[PDB]
Amino acid sequence: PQETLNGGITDMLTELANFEKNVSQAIHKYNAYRKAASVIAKYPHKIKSGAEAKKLPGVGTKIAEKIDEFLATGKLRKLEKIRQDDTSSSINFLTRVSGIGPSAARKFVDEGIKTLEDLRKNEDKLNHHQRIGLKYFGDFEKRIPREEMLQMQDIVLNEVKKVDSEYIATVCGSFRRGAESSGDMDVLLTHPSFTSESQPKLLHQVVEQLQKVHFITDTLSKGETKFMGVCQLPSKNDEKEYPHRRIDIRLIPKDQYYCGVLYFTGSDIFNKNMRAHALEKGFTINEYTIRPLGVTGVAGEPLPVDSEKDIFDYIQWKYREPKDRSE
DNA sequence: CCGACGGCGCATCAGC
DNA sequence: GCTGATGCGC
DNA sequence: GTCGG
Ligand code: NA
Ligand code: NA
Ligand code: NA
Ligand code: NA
Repeated sequence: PQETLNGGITDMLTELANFEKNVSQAIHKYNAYRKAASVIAKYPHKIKSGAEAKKLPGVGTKIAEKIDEFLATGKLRKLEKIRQDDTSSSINFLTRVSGIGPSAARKFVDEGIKTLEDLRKNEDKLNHHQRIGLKYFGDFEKRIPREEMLQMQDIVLNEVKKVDSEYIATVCGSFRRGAESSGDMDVLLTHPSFTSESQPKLLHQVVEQLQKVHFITDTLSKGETKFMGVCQLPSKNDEKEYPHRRIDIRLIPKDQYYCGVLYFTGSDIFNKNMRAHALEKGFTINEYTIRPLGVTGVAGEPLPVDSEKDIFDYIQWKYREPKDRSE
C-alpha cells in the first residue's frame, strides 16, 4: 500500500515509538507503536478514523484517539511538543549512534553533550564501540544494495574456504530471502569439528583471515562464538570508496546450524508462524533446536537436524524457499 | 485487573 | 582480583 | 500501549 495512504499516520506512530524507547525507556510501548505502525503500513485503505484503525490488531483506544487528532488537525500536540524539546530530541538523536543506548544518551545530554559535534570533542567519554559508531555514523545508516552484498558474500565465502575448506558459511537475513538491499551482513558459520557436546579458535581464524585481506576493518566485539564488526569492499583504485558496513559472524555447533540458519533467515513473521504450526504439531522450535512435546507438555531431547528441510519434514510442512518466507 | 511483551553474547560496570 | 548485574545490540 | 487469561 502506497506510503501516501497512511504514511502520515505511520510516520507519527514511528516517531512516538522512538521517543518511548530512547527517552522514556519503555521498550514495550516502543514495540506497541511499531506493531501499530506495521499493521497500518499494510492496510490497503486510506484510514478515515481512529475507529476504523482500531479494528486492526495492535491498534487500541489510545492510538485510535491519536489518529483522530492527526486526521482532523494534521498533527499531534504531544509529538509537536516533544519534537521541539531540546533535551528529549537530543537524547532520541544520540541513540542513532551504534553503542549509545537510552542510558548513555541520557547521561551525555545530562552533561551538555547533545550533538555529534559534541561527541567528537569528547572522545575519552566514549567506549570503543561508541567511538566506532561515531566514526561511521553516516555509513551505518546507509542501506546495502544487493549487488554489493553479493560482492561481500564472494569475499566472505572465499576467505572462509581458504582458512579451512570444511567450514560451512551462510549469509542469512533478508539477503538470503532475496531482498534488493540489506541493512547489514549476518554470517552463520560452523565446522564439523564443533558440535554441542564437543576449538576456541574456529571463529578467530576466520575473523583473522578477513582482517588480513583487509575486508574487516574494525571490531565492535569478539568472543569464541560471536563477532560483531565493520567491513568494506575494496575501492576500484580510482572510484569513490564504498561506505563501511556492519557485519556479524556467529559460530554455531554443527548439530544446531540449520535451526540457526532457519531462524536468522526469517522473516520474523514467518518464524512466528512456523513455530506456531510446529506447536500444533507437537514440536517446539527455537533458534537452536526442534524438540518433541509429550502429551503433558514436557519437551523431549532435541531431534537430529542436518538441513533446513529436515525441520520442515518434522512438522509436516513442504519446504519453502527463503524467497517465499516473507511470512 | 494486571502480567507479558525475546533471550542471550560480549563489553563494561557495580559490588565485594 | 572474582562474580553478578547492566547496557547494548541483534 | 495493547492484548488477553
Ligand atoms: Na485494535
Ligand atoms: Na544506538
Ligand atoms: Na539506535
Ligand atoms: Na581442506
